[PDB]
Amino acid sequence: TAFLWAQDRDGLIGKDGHLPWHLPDDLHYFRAQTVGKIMVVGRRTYESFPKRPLPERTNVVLTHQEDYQAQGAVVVHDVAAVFAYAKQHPDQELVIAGGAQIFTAFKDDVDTLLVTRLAGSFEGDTKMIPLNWDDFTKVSSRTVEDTNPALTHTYEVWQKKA
Ligand SMILES: NC(=O)C1=CN([C@@H]2O[C@H](COP(=O)(O)OP(=O)(O)OC[C@H]3O[C@@H](n4cnc5c(N)ncnc54)[C@H](OP(=O)(O)O)[C@@H]3O)[C@@H](O)[C@H]2O)C=CC1
Repeated sequence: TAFLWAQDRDGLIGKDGHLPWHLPDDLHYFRAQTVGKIMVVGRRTYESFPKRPLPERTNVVLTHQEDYQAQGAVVVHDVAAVFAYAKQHPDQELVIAGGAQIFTAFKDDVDTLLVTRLAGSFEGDTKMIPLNWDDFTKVSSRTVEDTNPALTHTYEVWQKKA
């Protein structure tokens, strides 16, 4: 149960759809890590995603709609439901990409955290959700910088104690 998403100084993530910043290093590493695994995505995501479903990977959709049909990915509407699936898949890992409400649900049921804090300060209508930082301990931290001062990101890891 790990979360993977991009954000700015304001903690942003998207602009009424998704990350509007061109982060090639994020995508490349994103797919390089989500290879042969399972990624959970929100409703607005599957519809507001540029790569739906993601190639060479296992996609997972999370929408309230009961009659929702997501071809190529797994469909569910409850937090407990999808959890049963993840259990049935002991050969894969859980990776949350979006949306904001999705991270919230697992926010409590989460174990690992992976965030990319950009350097530039952007403004939108979608910010990250609160998390129990105390209950989570930083596993790793790497500050990556590019030619552009705004293209500088920081990769941080977090794992719940015990
Ligand atoms: N930087 C990034 O990687 C990403 C950034 N973003 C940004 O964040 C914004 C929000 O994410 P987006 O993908 O659009 O949002 P989603 O609608 O996909 O995710 C949140 C919504 O999913 C539904 N949902 C969440 N948890 C559950 C649950 N346990 N059971 C059932 N339904 C659930 C709810 O639907 P509702 O309440 O609609 O009924 C909730 O409002 C995007 O518009 C974009 O700007 C989005 C994706 C990735």
